[PDB]
Amino acid sequence: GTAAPEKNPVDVKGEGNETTNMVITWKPLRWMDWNAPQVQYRVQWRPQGTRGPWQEQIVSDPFLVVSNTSTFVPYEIKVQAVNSQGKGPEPQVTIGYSGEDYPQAIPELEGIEILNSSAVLVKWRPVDLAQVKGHLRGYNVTYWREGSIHKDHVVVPANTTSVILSGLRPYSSYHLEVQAFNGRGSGPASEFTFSTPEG
Ligand SMILES: *[C@@H]1O[C@H](CO)[C@@H](O[C@@H]2O[C@H](CO)[C@@H](O)[C@H](O)[C@H]2NC(C)=O)[C@H](O)[C@H]1NC(C)=O
Ligand SMILES: *[C@@H]1O[C@H](CO)[C@@H](O)[C@H](O)[C@H]1NC(C)=O
Ligand SMILES: *[C@@H]1O[C@H](CO)[C@@H](O)[C@H](O)[C@H]1NC(C)=O
Ligand SMILES: *[C@@H]1O[C@H](CO)[C@@H](O)[C@H](O)[C@H]1NC(C)=O
Ligand SMILES: *[C@@H]1O[C@H](CO)[C@@H](O)[C@H](O)[C@H]1NC(C)=O
Repeated sequence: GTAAPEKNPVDVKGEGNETTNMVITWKPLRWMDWNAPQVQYRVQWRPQGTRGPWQEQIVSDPFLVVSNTSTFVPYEIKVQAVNSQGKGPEPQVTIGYSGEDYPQAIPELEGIEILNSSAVLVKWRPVDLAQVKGHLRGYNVTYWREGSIHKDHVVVPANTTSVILSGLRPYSSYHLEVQAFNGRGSGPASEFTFSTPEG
């Protein structure tokens, strides 16, 4: 009656919570697919694209911690179900990542356009993703009035590289910071100044 497992697990994912690890997880197979009273998981992984053979470990838990990784690098991951009668299908491959670090990227100014005495348009260049040290989640635009300390800020998505700042006091000097952020946190701030005209 017993046979090899019917299917391999779904929802394979690799994500670090430290720069030196990657946690591989998956949905345990439903018992009807074990074809056996126990099932284990053959986990294979390697840094993406290396001729070196796959690292491999068999576990019964639906997760595996890969340690001693470089910071935010891609890994190829295969998870095959196995039991005493044999192995599931040849598995599909998922890309996972070791853990994120703070970005090193610092946004560069494209321009600050003065719109009115109460509004400006801030434009920056898209950061280089290789310096994000993680998945780019957005930008944070911090600004405050010096005069002419309450600090305001505007969070935009990762796809967005300008923002209008409204409700500014007229004839005032403002400081402005722009930071990229990933899942770990924000990078260093590029630091700018602008003045609103009279009103
Ligand atoms: C945008 O910048 C603000 C500060 O201008 C950041 O605010 C901090 O958020 C953390 C949560 O991760 C809090 O623990 C701190 O107390 C906050 N500090 C201040 C001074 O507000 C905020 O993290 C940034 N937003 C994003 C999405 O990175
Ligand atoms: C990271 O995830 C692993 C696996 O779940 C866990 O053992 C470890 O405690 C986690 N570390 C932190 C700092 O949350
Ligand atoms: C960390 O990874 C390196 C990768 O080159 C490997 O050679 C070594 O086994 C690991 N070192 C430690 C101290 O865990
Ligand atoms: C200032 O410019 C902003 C941004 O375009 C706009 O929403 C607002 O209506 C303008 N204010 C005035 C008084 O024209
Ligand atoms: C990126 O661009 C468009 C317009 O802002 C938006 O519909 C899309 O959802 C954005 N992405 C995210 C993750 O918000």
